[PDB]
Amino acid sequence: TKPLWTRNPSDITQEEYNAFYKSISNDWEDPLYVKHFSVEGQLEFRAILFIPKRAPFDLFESKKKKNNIKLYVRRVFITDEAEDLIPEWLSFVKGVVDSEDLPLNLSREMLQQNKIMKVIRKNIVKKLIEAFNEIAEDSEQFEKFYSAFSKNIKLGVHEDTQNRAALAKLLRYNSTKSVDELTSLTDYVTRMPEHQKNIYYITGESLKAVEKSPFLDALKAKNFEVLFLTDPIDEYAFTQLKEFEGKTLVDITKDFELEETDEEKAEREKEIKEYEPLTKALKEILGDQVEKVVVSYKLLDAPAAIRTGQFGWSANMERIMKAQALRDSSMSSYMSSKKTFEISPKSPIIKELKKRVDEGGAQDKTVKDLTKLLYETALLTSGFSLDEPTSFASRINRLISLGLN
Amino acid sequence: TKPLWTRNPSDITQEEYNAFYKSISNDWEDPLYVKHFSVEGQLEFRAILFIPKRAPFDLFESKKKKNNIKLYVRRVFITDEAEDLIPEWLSFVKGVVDSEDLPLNLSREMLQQNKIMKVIRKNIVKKLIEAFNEIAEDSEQFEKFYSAFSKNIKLGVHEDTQNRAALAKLLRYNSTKSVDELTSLTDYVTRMPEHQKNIYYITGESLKAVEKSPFLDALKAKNFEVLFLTDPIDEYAFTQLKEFEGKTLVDITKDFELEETDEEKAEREKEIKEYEPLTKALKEILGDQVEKVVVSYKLLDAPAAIRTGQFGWSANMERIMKAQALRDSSMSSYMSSKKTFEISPKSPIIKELKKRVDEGGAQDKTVKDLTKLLYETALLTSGFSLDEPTSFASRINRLISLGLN
Amino acid sequence: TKPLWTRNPSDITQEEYNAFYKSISNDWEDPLYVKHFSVEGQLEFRAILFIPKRAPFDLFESKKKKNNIKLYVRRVFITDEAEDLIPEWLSFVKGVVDSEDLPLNLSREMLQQNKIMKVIRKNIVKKLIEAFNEIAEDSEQFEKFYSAFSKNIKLGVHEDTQNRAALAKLLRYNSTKSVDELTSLTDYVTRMPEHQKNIYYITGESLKAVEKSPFLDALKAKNFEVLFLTDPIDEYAFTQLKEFEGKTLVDITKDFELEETDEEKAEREKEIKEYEPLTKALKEILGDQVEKVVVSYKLLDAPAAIRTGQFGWSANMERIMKAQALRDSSMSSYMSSKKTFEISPKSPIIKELKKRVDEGGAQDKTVKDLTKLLYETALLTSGFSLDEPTSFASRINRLISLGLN
Amino acid sequence: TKPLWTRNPSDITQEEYNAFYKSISNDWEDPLYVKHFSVEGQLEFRAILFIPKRAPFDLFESKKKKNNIKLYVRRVFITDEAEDLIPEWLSFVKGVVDSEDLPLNLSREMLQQNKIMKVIRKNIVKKLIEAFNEIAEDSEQFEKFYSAFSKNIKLGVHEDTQNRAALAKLLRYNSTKSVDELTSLTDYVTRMPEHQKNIYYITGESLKAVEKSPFLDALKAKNFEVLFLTDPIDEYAFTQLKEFEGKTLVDITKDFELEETDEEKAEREKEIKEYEPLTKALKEILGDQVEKVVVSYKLLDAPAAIRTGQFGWSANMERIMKAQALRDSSMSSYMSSKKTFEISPKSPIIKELKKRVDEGGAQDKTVKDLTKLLYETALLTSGFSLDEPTSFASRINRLISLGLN
Amino acid sequence: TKPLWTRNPSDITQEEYNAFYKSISNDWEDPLYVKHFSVEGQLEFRAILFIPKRAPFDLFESKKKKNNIKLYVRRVFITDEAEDLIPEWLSFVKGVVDSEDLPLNLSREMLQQNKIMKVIRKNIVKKLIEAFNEIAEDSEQFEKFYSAFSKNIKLGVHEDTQNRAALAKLLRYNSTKSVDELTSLTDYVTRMPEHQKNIYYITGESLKAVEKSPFLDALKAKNFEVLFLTDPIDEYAFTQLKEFEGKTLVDITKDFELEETDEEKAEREKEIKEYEPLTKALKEILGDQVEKVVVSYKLLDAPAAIRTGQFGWSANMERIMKAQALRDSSMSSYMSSKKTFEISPKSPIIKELKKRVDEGGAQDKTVKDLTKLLYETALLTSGFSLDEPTSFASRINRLISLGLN
Repeated sequence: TKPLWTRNPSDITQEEYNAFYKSISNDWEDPLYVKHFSVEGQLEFRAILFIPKRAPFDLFESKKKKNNIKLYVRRVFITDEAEDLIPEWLSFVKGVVDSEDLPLNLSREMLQQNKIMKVIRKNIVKKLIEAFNEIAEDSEQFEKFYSAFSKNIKLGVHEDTQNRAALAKLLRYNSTKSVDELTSLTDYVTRMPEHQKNIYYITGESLKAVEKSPFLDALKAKNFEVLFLTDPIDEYAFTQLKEFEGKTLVDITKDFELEETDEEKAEREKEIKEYEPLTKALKEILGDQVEKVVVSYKLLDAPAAIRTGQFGWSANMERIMKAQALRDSSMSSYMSSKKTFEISPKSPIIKELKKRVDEGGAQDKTVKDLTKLLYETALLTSGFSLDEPTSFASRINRLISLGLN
Repeated sequence: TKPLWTRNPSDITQEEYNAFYKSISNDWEDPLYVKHFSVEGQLEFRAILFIPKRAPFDLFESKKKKNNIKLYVRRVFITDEAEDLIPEWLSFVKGVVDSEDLPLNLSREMLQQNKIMKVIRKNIVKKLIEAFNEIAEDSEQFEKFYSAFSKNIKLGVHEDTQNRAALAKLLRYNSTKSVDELTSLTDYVTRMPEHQKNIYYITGESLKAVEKSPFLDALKAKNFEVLFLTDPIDEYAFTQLKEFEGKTLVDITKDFELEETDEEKAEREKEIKEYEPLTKALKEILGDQVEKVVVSYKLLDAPAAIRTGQFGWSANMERIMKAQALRDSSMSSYMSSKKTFEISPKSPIIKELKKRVDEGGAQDKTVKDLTKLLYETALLTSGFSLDEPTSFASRINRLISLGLN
Repeated sequence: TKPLWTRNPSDITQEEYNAFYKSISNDWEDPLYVKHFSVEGQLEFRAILFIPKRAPFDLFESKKKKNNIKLYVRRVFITDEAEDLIPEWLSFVKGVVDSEDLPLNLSREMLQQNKIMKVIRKNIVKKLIEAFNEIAEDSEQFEKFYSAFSKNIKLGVHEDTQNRAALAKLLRYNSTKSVDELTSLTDYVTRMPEHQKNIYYITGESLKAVEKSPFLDALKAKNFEVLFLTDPIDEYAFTQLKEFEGKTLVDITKDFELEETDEEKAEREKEIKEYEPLTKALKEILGDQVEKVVVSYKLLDAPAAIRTGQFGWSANMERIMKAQALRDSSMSSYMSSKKTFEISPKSPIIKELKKRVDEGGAQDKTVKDLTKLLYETALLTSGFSLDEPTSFASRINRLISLGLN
Repeated sequence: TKPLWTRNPSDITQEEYNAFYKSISNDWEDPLYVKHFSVEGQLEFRAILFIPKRAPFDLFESKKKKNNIKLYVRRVFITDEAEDLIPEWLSFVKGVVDSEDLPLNLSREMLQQNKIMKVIRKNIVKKLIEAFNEIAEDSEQFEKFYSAFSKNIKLGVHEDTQNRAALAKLLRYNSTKSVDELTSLTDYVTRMPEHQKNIYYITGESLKAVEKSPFLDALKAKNFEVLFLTDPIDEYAFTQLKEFEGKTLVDITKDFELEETDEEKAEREKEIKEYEPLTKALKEILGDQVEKVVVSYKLLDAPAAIRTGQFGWSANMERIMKAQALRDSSMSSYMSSKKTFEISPKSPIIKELKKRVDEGGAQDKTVKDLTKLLYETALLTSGFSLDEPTSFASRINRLISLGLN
Repeated sequence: TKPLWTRNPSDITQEEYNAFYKSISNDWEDPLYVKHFSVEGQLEFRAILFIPKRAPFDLFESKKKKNNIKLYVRRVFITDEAEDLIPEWLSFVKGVVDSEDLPLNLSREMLQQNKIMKVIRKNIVKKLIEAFNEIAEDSEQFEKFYSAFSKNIKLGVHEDTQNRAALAKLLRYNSTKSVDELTSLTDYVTRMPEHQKNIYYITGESLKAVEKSPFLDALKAKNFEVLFLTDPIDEYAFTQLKEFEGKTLVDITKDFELEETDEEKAEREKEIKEYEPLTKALKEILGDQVEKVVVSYKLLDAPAAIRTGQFGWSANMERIMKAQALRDSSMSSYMSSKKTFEISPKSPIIKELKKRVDEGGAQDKTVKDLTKLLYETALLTSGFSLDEPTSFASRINRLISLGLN
């Protein structure tokens, strides 16, 4: 009679694992995948870890319990409340780990024991990634795995600094080039033309919301795929990954793409300069509400828009840090990010404002009102809340009337 | 020798209570007030309850522990985890209760015990309100009690159906007529002119936000005080109290006030009827985004506005239930309320829309666009988030050009 | 490949529910009944609740754990320690509830969430009663359901004010007219002749004890069914139900029935008045031990008896509140109850005492001793403990002593 | 600048101990007594234990927490949930123990450590009794110590087999010869005449009840002091102590005293034998309700009485085991105890029954009824509940009924 | 319907138990043995206890939870955290006990309840040993039971004073005559020759270590079996059992065996006396590091050795209590034992030291050094750590040179 985890995997039937899983898990369903391995070498252990079909609870929300993998040493049960055997992003994992080297009844002063635990843990994580990569091979199997554990995967990417890279490969999203189905980063990279330099994503409330972005039009025309990231960790993960091959970037932020077809690269400076005295003029109005006014070719068929600085929390994030101050009835402190007001010369509305400026109209109540209004609108369009009812109400009424009487 | 609480209050010094409080409380500070009483009659007990100067923790936020008043029976310590000895809205209270009648070691089947427990509690609560009424006598003393316990007071008003009425008297708020200082309901009531019928209030994010309400202008003109309630319970409480003498009402909801000068009462129907075919027309455009379009005289110098139905959670509340789904991606949906789109005939913008309708222009892209836009604006003005960037952006740009082009 | 509770009941097999139950329950046995339903409308949720064959534990006695139904929102596990999702009397219920509307991470200040909880609960209860009503259809199924959950049923009647009425229907008792088998209230109501006005029960220790009640004889003669209630909740439930069509009443309390075919109604006052000077006389002896001495026709072939006042806790309840003080070396009395000493003119023993009174023997040591003794006896007979050994011992030896020499 | 307990007691002031106590205790009051000692030798430790003025909680009742003495080793805090450092009956004790010898981080397999614990404990107990013995010196101090810790004292006697003997000394009771004031065992032993062989106690509900015992009269006449024990542990303790010099015995049980100045010793057998055919006769009636009928001279001026067998739980205990079954709608009997029905030949009532028996009246319905009734009465008198209402009611009415007509 | 444990064992199938076990245990495997019995008589209960195939956790190590046997009274679940229903040495046992006599809702003052609890437990234990005795019948079955529970068996022998004797019979060990296989005490006993008087054992680190003991040679030569006990409890158990037929004894302690050939018995005193002045001399050098120097015939072909006193913890135990202080820096000190320094006259090295002493060389630096060194070596040989590097190093280097220089 010998404990299941000491036996050889090729020599345990399913059913055995199934019952073992059941007895440890309170899951009525069989386990999605069973990873049963042994390490040898410097340190030695055996383990049977199980991947459930469905999340037994979820990280964030869903209360928060410690992992309950059965830690054994030298085949003797020690605890199922192991201190640092596995990271929070894998708390859903179930099973047994039987160490040969963990010391028993040693003062907590002896840190050799933590180090040993720390390399047992590191191994588990390796082996589990190896398992996910194996599940990935089966489309149906992975469908459920991802559907249940995406957020763990994402947190893994945020948290783990070694395995960050490999875990990325298990991420999956909708995109412009994958509307129904979910696409991989590796796939996204395949669809990249020879001259695309970066991987483009967009962050926002939901899929529905994120496609209406005015920011898309430009990349689309260029034929670049844009990924959709509608969950908050999505950002924390991405901003921490930094890159996959090319750098990964939100296009709701300070972008900078290509020779704008090298021809356009040429005539742009010619134009950008013509607009300079507008640039300065608009900034004189907006004052501090903005960091700077600029001309954008990354903006199609829309007068203006707002891009938060790169290296600073996205519009989508502000939206959340800020909806809070408007609930917490004490706070009004802001850690936020800098705003860049973009102007599209292609939009006749802009062409027109240039005209009035190139005609001494640098401080017309009319040109002031238009600017201001265009700005507030940008905030809306670019998914921001604006600045106060009054001001904005007023601005609009004064311009309906011109379109009426 | 004899336990402090058995002794006669007039015959225990301060310093004794003070050390008693300190030993039971982990408060470094002395207690704000000590209510030490004894009930006799049907049932008997003595108690000493303390009121802290500062909340030892807060309900909502601030974790959530069980009350720890030391329950004694016949001078024998039983527990400081009493089952229903005091309501959650008073969890902050501290001290000892010593019952003479509570039975020991009775099956939980014997409900007599709960009933006894229930009449001990009802009494505590009585005595405590008695205590707060006493503190109310001292301006400085109350200042701190209120400052710490206002929310308990409000939850009390929401929860307690008997003492609801009395607890109200302890509430305090800023108002139109009390800008810096807090005013009492009873006070507000004094401030009523003979013909005021109701007590006006307003729900909103903060004071700053709530004064910019366009809904104030009307009451101001009539001279009626409006109360400011910037906290969620403020509402759950008021909607539960229902009235203090007159009925209490948010003016962000379907109001109905005062004769309007009975003269105006007269010419109004004449006008309202004139507008009927506009009313229907605008509703035909808005479809289901609104419940109904109406003409308001409760709206001054502003084209349009939005009022949620009375008997439904305020705009201010939606703002909050809605901002949540926009943090939760297992969501998409909110407790909206019924929206009433209000039209001011005094605003020329409206006079004009009637003109175009009284001229077959019932389905002009121009009249459609203006309506739609006036509506979206109302949401902003009336403290709502709108419906989607796109639509809104578009509408404005066209207003700009076509009102300038 | 989708959580069991989101699937359609008609399309889940048994065996699936069975294993689901087993994984959630630690019951080695299958479930008694599985109610799997969905609510739509105002709010939305699906659930699968299970009814065990046998109480997993009992309320009262058997420790006391919080319910462990798995609360989900939007298909995401939140907790199995739900705040107020199900009432105590149903704590034995097991399974899953998946709300669509419950908000996550909202301040506890937001009471909307409790309200939503409150309606989710109310529904569960509805559906649950629904299920019992369905189990009620099967005799053998119900037998076990009742045998296990009767006390829950009873507490529910006591507790729930809405469903009280329907829950009654599920109660079941022995009665005078149902000696072996259990009868329903609805049944009892059938067996009621046209002129029976109330529903009659009796409260006492056990069945064996409760049949020997002298109080039955009068109802029997009248051919009125009496129910037997030998459990304490039985009472708390009854006294809370108040009625079923007619008022429900203990006949160990202040009754008042009929008119004795009305003939007896006539001659009674004639007789009652004859006994008046006895009445007053016996009361002069008993003093305060009694509230009043009266003549009863509700008492057959027994000299005297004792009825607690109606609107006051039954003899059976006192027996319990009082057996406690006699374990607490600290309690002196409690509530007790007002006692009414009943005299039967048909018993020769009484006829005789009248004789001695109608002969100046108002204060005979002999007449005193007989009264006192008759009284103590009534306490025994009417299921009470008496007053002190001494006094009673003495009385008997003498009424043996004079009874011979 | 060194931990208080390592310092020399003669060199710590009060005020220091007081604050130390207060920091460790949450008692607003100072300690009653502080025992601060050190052991050296085989093993070594220092301690400061405190005795409260008033029970911080009570054993039995009052929940039940583990002791929270601060266990230190080598001046390093280890825990305040010590494994077996102090016995339950002392759980109220507060302070610090600092062992020099307890091993840290040793497998639980190493029982040496428990042994060391075991002797540390045994010592504490020694020193503690030492302290009580010291409090015993001060009347007022002891008054409060006893008033608070009597039950601990009693449990200790029950529990501790070594210190049982000394702990007795600290007990205190009312007695026949000490009516107001409390007397010690050692005192009682003084008041014992040369020929008194045993120490006599009685067990019952309260003082008031226990004095009306018919069992006292015999000891009184003999001029033997009887102690009053009105608490249940009193018994468990006594029956466990067994003796103090002479054997300690309940006189509600099978006694056997003296020789009645020996004269009575002579004429008794002559009489006992005369009654033999009555003896057998009454037993033929009572059947199994009794173990045996006997003639007692330990019973004055009362016809009959009931003594439970010695070596069996007292009447007082039954009263309790039995009041339980009568709350548990499930219990049938328990242990009970063998009953001995005692007859007093000095009571004319008995003399008479002999007469009817010595006249063929061995099976008279009249003689049956008297026996039975005398018996039931004995149960009441001797502090028992009887057998069924009916039977008893009936018996009385007739023995009223024939007692007149 | 009826709870499994109420049913008759001969009438419940396997599979029922098996599923019952599984539902209560979280063991994936079936139970090793199921003991299902019922007690009647004085007290009554039924039980089903299970024996696992493998330890569900281990005592010592392996955290430490309370036993979770489901306690029922009168077929009503009370708790699975029973107060003293089973001893710690059996905490691994699982199942249900259903008492008929345990009282519910009794003050904790009523110790009757503990007593009942105590006789339920005593019975369980009986039955369980009965079960182990049964398993003992099956070689393969026992193999696994022993393998899992040996330590419980041993703690049992240590703790349980009644069943001590029987539990012994279940112990198993390797020995000199059983090298691979485990042997029983009863077996060992068979292996005794007529004249063997005791049962020999040896305590040490492991088997490997314990066979290299120089203490074996003597017994081997005589042909006596020595048992190997490589676990700490092995000792705490044996020292508590004291004997099985003959007394049991570690031969690492003060032995005393067999006639030695009664011839040798004769010439020994003659010799021992010759050595007396050496004996004293060597002790004069060693001072307090030893208790006494003696001459041994229980020592073959080795100059000297060390035996701890009998009635004191073995060398093997010191090794352990000492290795701890050498991990603990709040220490310095250990439970040493008394050491006896043994001299073999057959070793020429000794013969020589006598020569130098019988020649005034009682205090030669040379004879001092040799003694000292022989001693330190004995500590090593006899499985002890020595006294300090320095001293020892030095001694050797001087031996090298001066034995070579």
